[PDB]
Order: sequence, then C-alpha cells, then structure tokens
Amino acid sequence: ELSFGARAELPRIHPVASKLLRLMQKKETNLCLSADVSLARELLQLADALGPSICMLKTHVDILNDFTLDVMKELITLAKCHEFLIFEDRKFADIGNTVKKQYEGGIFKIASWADLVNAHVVPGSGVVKGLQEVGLPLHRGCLLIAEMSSTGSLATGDYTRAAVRMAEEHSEFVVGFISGSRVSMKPEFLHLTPGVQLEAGGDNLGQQYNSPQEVIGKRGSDIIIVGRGIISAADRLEAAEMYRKAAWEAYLSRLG
Amino acid sequence: ELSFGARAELPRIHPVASKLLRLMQKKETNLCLSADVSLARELLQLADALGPSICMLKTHVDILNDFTLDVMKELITLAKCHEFLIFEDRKFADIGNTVKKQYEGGIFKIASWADLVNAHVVPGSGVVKGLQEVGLPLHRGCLLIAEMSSTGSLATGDYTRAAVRMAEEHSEFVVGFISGSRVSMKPEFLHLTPGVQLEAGGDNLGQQYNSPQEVIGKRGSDIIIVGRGIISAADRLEAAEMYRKAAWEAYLSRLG
Ligand SMILES: O=c1cnn([C@@H]2O[C@H](COP(=O)(O)O)[C@@H](O)[C@H]2O)c(=O)[nH]1
Ligand SMILES: O=c1cnn([C@@H]2O[C@H](COP(=O)(O)O)[C@@H](O)[C@H]2O)c(=O)[nH]1
Ligand code: PRO
Ligand code: PRO
Ligand code: PRO
Ligand code: PRO
Repeated sequence: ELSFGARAELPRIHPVASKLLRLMQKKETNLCLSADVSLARELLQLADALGPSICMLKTHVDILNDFTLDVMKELITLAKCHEFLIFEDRKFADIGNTVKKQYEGGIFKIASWADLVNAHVVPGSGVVKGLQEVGLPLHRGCLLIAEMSSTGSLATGDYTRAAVRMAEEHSEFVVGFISGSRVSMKPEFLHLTPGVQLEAGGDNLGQQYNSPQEVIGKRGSDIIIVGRGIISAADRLEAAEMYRKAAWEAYLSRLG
Repeated sequence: ELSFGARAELPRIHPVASKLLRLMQKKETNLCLSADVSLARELLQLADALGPSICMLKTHVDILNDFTLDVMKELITLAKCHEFLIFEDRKFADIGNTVKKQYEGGIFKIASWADLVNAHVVPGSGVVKGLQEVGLPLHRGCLLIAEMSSTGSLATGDYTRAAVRMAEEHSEFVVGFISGSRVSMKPEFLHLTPGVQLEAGGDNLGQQYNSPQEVIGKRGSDIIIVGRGIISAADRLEAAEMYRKAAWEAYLSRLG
C-alpha cells in the first residue's frame, strides 16, 4: 500500500485524482463534506469555514433554492483558496445521449464548475461514454457508484463487479468509486464512502451509518463522505475536525 | 386482458393511472412524446401541436436552457387543454432523505408540476419512501425503472424482479414501470417502453430500438416513449401520428 502522496504519482493516475491525492496528503484530510443545505449563503459559509478541513465538497445543486451560476463561481473561489475539489452528486443514470446534455447544459451547466460527478452503472457503459464526451474535453473526472449505504441496495455482487470493470475500462475519465469498501485492487482508483457517522444508527428513510474507523481502517476506503453528522451539529467546524481526525488516523494506521 | 378503459376502473387502480388510462381510451393514444429539446418555445410548440396525439409528454427539464416555473405553468395549460399527463424523467436514484428534497425543492420544484416521475430501484425501497413523503400529499404517481433499453443495462434478472416487488409493495404511489416488456402480471400497473422507433437501429451511445408492434404487440407493454423518432423528423405532427397509429393498433390486436 502506497500513501496518498505516492498514489498521486502512479503512472496511470488521472490528473483530477492526482490533484486530489496531493491536497489530501498536504492538508492531512480525507474528509468530503456533503453540503446538504438549501441556501447558497449556508453552502458558501460552510465551504469557507470548513474548506481547510476537507479534501472535497459534495453538492446537490438541485436542492439549492437560490442556485445561480454566480453562486458556483463563489464556490470555485473558495475551492481554489482552501484547496478542495467540487463533486456534484448528480448520480447520472440515463442513456448516454441524455446524460451528455444533463452534464453540459440546462440551468446548472454542471460540467462548467464540477471537478467530479458520479454515475450509476445500471444503464451500461453508454452512461460513461456520454458523460466523457463532455467531461474529457473539460479535463473532468467521474466516480462510478459501485455500492450504496442504504437498506435494500441492489448495488451488490455482480452489479458491483460490473461497476469496477466499467471504471477500469474508462480509466481516462473514471477516477474511482462511490462504495462502502475497497472494490478495486488498482491503487489509481479512489474509493469514497458515504453512510458515515461517529455514532451507530441510521435515518428513517433507509440510510445506515458506519464509523470512519470501520470504513477507512477495516473496509479499506480512501475518503469519508459526511452530511448530517457535520451539517446538523451546532459547531460544524469542530464536527468536521472530529471527522477529519478520525478518517486521517484510520488511514495512517492501515498504511503502517 | 382488459381494455385501457376497463383497467381505469380496477379496484386497486391509482387515481393518476386511472386518469391516464381513461384519456388513452378516449383519444386512442398510447404514445408518450419524449420532448428532448433545449428551448422552452420548442417544448411548448411541440406540446400544443402534438397534444391531441399523445397520452403523455415526458420532460427532461434539466436540459432546458431557459427553464422557468412559468414555462411549466404554460405546459400545464396545454396538458389540461389537450388531455395528457406530464412525466418528468428525473430518474431519482439517491437515498430517501435526498430524493424528497430533489423532488419538492430546488429551482425545478418538480412535484409542483409533474403528474409522474420515475425512480431507479438500486438504492432500495427508501428511494420510493422518500419520494412518496412529497408525492402522496400532492396526489402524484411514480414509475419504477425495471429495465432499460441501452446496451449493457444491468436492470435484468433479479434486479427487474426487485423493481416489481418494490412497486407492488408501494402501490399507493407507484403506478407502473419503465420496462421493455410486461414485467408485472397485475393489470393495475402501467408499462411504458422507451427505445422505440419504426426502423431498426440505435445511436452511437448505447441506445437500441425496437418497433411499436414488437414492444406493444409481442412484449405486452402499454405505452411507447418516443424521442428522436419524432423530434428529429421534419413534420413532428405526422411522425407522432404514425407512432400513435402503430402503438394503438398493436394494442387493439393483442386485446382481440
Ligand atoms: O450510498 C449513498 C448514500 N448517501 N449518498 C449521499 O451522501 C450523503 C449522505 O448524507 P448523510 O451523511 O447526511 O446521511 C447524501 O447527500 C446522500 O445523497 C450517496 O451518495 N450514496
Ligand atoms: O431505457 C431507457 C432509454 N431511454 N430513456 C429515455 O427515453 C428517451 C429515449 O429517447 P430516443 O427515443 O430519442 O432514443 C430519452 O429521453 C431517454 O432519456 C429511458 O427513460 N429509459
Ligand atoms: O514528496 C512528496 O510529497 C511525494 C509523496 C510521495 C513521493 N513524493
Ligand atoms: O440512529 C440515529 O437516529 C442517530 C442519528 C444517526 C446516528 N445515530
Ligand atoms: O364506458 C367506458 O368507457 C368504460 C370502459 C370500460 C367500462 N366503462
Ligand atoms: O440506427 C440508426 O442509426 C438509425 C437511427 C435510428 C433508427 N435507424
């Protein structure tokens, strides 16, 4: 096993993955904030205050009540300042011809501001081929959804294996996975894991939690994605620091 | 097998399914236009001209360059005038807590104007439970994606069976399927089939076509979803009429 900083230099590394791994190493953070808020001002105030603590900020811009492209310009300023990537959690999941338009166009123009997006693999590899027609020229990366943290997830078994093959066959655009554990043996691929809280439990709509120590340390993932464990806390900066320290130490202990 | 008009009266029919089946019977149409355009004016001019020929208009509002809620008000006026349902093809595919916000909120406020939406079943039944928290109070319906028409689709076998069970267990909100064929034996559920053209072939991003006669007549589906076979034709009204007549006659011949 290689450090994040060494993985950033692997021959086949994608440039977006390399940038991410280098800032993870520099800042001692493998935390992705899931900025699940409906107000632009709250999104930007969280990005500014928590920026030093995170490697990545994950958006759902289709839940912002006051989205504009100017908001995303301001988010990019903060991402550049504090050094984190922007990941729009759009879960593209249509045929290739449709997802290319959903990625480039409409009101959101996702490809213009998102370093990373993700896709479900259920449509077959055309979903990746459609996204990459927009994302390759714009030097973007994509994450494939190999597993989900929710109760009754069908992203298991042969479905998960199909995601790894699709990633490993589109490695010029696909930089890794959303997964609950390491699913690829290739160190060039990132593993990002949602369904993370310090305490046991879940929500009332199928979300299930595991700890940073479990998912980074035992399950071999790279990055934790944390929403409500931070966002619902009173002091979101201290909460982010607790999650950062948990994920970072779990990584160091597994690296040995 | 029952006619559309008789299915509209089944004991367990959902009100949105009943409204749809009654207007299908009245208008002799089982065609859903896939209005895959980027301009509001083109969307509205297609809705007005083709409204009499269709049972449903399927949107991707995240591809409109000039989306506003006023555009959707104008679309509703046309839907009421010509008698068709509005189906936003959003393919919700997140955990329940996230999809409820994506359905109700953000810029699009999908639940405020869409009679129907669809969901992938990959997250497990929490995706339906989250949508239904918004959609049940608003008297909306949902379609579950049981199959996809694209090359390499993983919506097969046990995945398709899981979609049918999830639909049949959330029948107060789920009104049917996106599928390539009949997948439920319960006549209360609608089957809508994309990947339809009169001529053989596909696109260069994994789309595959079958004919209206094949999918309605042989494969037992209810409604054809047609995008480019209409949208790319010079005369979209004549193209819509050719698809309507094809799908309607295939239905009548199987009913016998
Ligand atoms: O398998 C999952 C589970 N959750 N999420 C996303 O990660 C965040 C989890 O939020 P939470 O920490 O508040 O539960 C939410 O934005 C959710 O859409 C995923 O991408 N995949
Ligand atoms: O399995 C599929 C295939 N296509 N679509 C959608 O139906 C339309 C198919 O368009 P087409 O007729 O132009 O190929 C597009 O909007 C596409 O997103 C689905 O919902 N499911
Ligand atoms: O010096 C560094 O940060 C990188 C890490 C691995 C080797 N070079
Ligand atoms: O299970 C619960 O409800 C709380 C909230 C998530 C962590 N523990
Ligand atoms: O009269 C009608 O239109 C409906 C159809 C089935 C029986 N009643
Ligand atoms: O296969 C093709 O390219 C054309 C367009 C769809 C139907 N036939």
